[PDB]
Amino acid sequence: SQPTLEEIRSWGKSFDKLMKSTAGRKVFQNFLRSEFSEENILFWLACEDLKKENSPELVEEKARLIYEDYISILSPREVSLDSRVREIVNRNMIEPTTHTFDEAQIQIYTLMHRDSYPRFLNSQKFKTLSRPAAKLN
Ligand SMILES: [Cl-]
Ligand SMILES: [Cl-]
Ligand SMILES: [Cl-]
Ligand code: NA
Repeated sequence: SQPTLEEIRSWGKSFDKLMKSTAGRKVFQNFLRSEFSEENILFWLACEDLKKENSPELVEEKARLIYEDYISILSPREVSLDSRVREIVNRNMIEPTTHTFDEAQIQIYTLMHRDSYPRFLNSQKFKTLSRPAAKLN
């Protein structure tokens, strides 16, 4: 696949536009990987996926894995959460729901929005992706 130039430039109008695009998420995730922070978007995507789950048994099964992969010391590299949010998530993990990670997910979305997103816009990758093609005639 390959996104149109219109789609690309839309990512630069708002983070929302970027995050709502299947293509925009991947390029953004590639940029985050280059920045050693791709765990931020992967955690965020895992939380969105968890929200789709209706069965409480599977909510718990998937939630335990999200905690292990992104929040616990077991994680290869955990997302950055303050102690207030960590304590809330810990308590929510006793009987997981689809909203167990809401506080952490928001904190991480705000992080990507304010820290890594401006740098993605200023990146050579985005600046090059944003260049038109020649119109031959
Ligand atoms: Cl924005
Ligand atoms: Cl903890
Ligand atoms: Cl969010
Ligand atoms: Na549910």
